[PDB]
Amino acid sequence: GNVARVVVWEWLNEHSRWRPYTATVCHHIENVLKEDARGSVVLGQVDAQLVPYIIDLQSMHQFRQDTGTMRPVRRNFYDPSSAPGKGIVWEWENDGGAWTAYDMDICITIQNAYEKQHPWLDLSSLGFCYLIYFNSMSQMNRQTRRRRRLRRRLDLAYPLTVGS
Ligand SMILES: Nc1ncnc2c1ncn2[C@@H]1O[C@H](COP(=O)(O)OP(=O)(O)O)[C@@H](O)[C@H]1O
Repeated sequence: GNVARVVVWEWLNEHSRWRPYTATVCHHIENVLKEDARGSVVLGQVDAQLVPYIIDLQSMHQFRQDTGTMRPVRRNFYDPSSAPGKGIVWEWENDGGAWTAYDMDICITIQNAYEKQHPWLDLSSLGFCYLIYFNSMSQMNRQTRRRRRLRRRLDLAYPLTVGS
């Protein structure tokens, strides 16, 4: 009953980047974890688009049914004052019109810049040649100058638990 933190389940992708599940999915994973620490989260029950994937809480891996391949997952934690504590989410648009949430650490940084009335934010130190402009609400590649739309939604807060 001492410290409060935000649960963010993340999965490791081909670019060695920890990608976050949505808040809807993270609440579902936690609900399964509370019941049995050796359980298996059928992501298809909460998200029909994640129907091939299974989260094996024993080995802490994302399991593919049809192929058998695995990707490491993790139950990561962030400050309750950050964006996942409330459900603030920053997403960018690809060529096809689909919106994709930033990495959780970058997403929090964007929200920190925004609320401080920072005109823009530079992710070069973070390992991203990208520049985010809040006035135009757009992202720009520092090297290629290519731009993409930016948006911020109020989705669902990520699960919040207590550290003793
Ligand atoms: N939990 C997830 N949520 C959304 N997309 C995912 C997830 N896990 C994997 N992907 C996407 O699936 C693609 C790779 O397919 P994957 O299911 O990992 O099998 P394999 O790596 O054997 O091709 C990656 O580009 C990744 O972006």
